[PDB]
This record gives sequence, C-alpha cells and structure tokens, in this order.
Amino acid sequence: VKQLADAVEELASANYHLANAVARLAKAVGE
Amino acid sequence: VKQLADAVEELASANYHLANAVARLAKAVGER
Amino acid sequence: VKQLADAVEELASANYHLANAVARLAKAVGE
Amino acid sequence: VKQLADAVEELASANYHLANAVARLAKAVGE
Amino acid sequence: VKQLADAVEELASANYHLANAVARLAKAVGE
Amino acid sequence: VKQLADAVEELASANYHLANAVARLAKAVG
Amino acid sequence: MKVKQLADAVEELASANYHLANAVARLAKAVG
Repeated sequence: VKQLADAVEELASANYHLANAVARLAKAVGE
Repeated sequence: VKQLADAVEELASANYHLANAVARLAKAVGER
Repeated sequence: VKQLADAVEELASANYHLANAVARLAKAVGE
Repeated sequence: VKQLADAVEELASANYHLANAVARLAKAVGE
Repeated sequence: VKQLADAVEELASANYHLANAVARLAKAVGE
Repeated sequence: VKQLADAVEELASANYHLANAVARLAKAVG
Repeated sequence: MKVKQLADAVEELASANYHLANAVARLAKAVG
C-alpha cells in the first residue's frame, strides 16, 4: 500500500493548495 | 499500513482546511 | 487496521464539514 | 474488520452529503 | 470481509454521485 | 477496488472540467 | 486487490485538484 499512501499524500498536498486558493477567493470577494 | 494511515490523516487535515476556506467564501458571498 | 480506521473517520468528519460549508455556499448563491 | 468497514461507510455517507451540496450549488449557480 | 466489501461499494457509489455533482457544477460555472 | 478506482477517476475528470470552467471565468472577469 | 488502479486514480485526482487550485487562484486575482 506504499504507493497508494504516496498518492494520498499527493492529494493532501493538492487539497491544501486548493484550500489556500479558495481562502484567497473569499478574501477577494469580501474586499 | 501506518504510512497509509498517516497519509489519510494528512488528507483529513487538508480537507478541514478546505472546509474552513469554503465556509469563508460562503460568508463573503452571503454578506455582499 | 485500527489506526487506519481512525484516520478514515477523521477524513469522513472533514468531508462532512466540507459538505456543510458547500451547503452554506449554495444557500448564499441561491438567495 | 468492523472498525475499518464502519469508517469507510461513514466516509461514504459524508461524500454523499457532499455530493448533494455540490449538486445544489450547481443549481444555484445555474439559475 | 463482506462488511468491508459492502462499505467500499458504498464509497464507490458516493464518489460517482460526487463526480456527477461536480460535473454539473462545471457545466453551470461554464455557462 | 476497480469500481472504487473508476469512481475516483470520474471525480478527477469532473474536477478537471471544473478547473477549466473556473479558468475561463477568471479570464472573463479580467 | 489491484492497488495500482486506485493509486493511479488518486494521482489523477491530485493532478486535477492542483489544476483547480491554480484556476481558483487566478479567479481570486481577477476579482481583486
């Protein structure tokens, strides 16, 4: 399952990137 | 399996952060 | 398998929170 | 094993709830 | 093992529902 | 796990389409 | 259990979500 774990880690990193972007959009909308 | 559990925990943390960010966006949209 | 189950339960909780946030966004857009 | 199956079932429930909310957001955006 | 296979099937079904919902959102945003 | 993997693949496709729609919107707003 | 199918699918989802993140960041810049 090591390669699946690696893939899940990649997804976690992508979703952190997405959260950061969504937060920036919230800020832009609210300002 | 511990590596997989660790990875899933990391994804959970990421998704909590995404939920918070989407909630901020809902607030921003609703308050306009 | 216990620790994996516990991690999956945290992911389920996170995705429930995500669902609730998207539901709030749907309400805000719809109104 | 039971704890893991229960956890996966809870993740399925969360993701289904998320799907519903996303579908409602799509409707809100589209109208 | 049955409990887990059943749970995995529920997750697959939820994720298909989620994919369908996101596709509808993409169409809405794209329109 | 074929069914589960296929569902995840469909979600990936959907998010690709969502991303492209959002990028087009960003260009329109700009 | 062919774990490869699932790992490949999760990698594809990660790739899509990085692309989505970039698109959302571009929308944030355009709005602001």
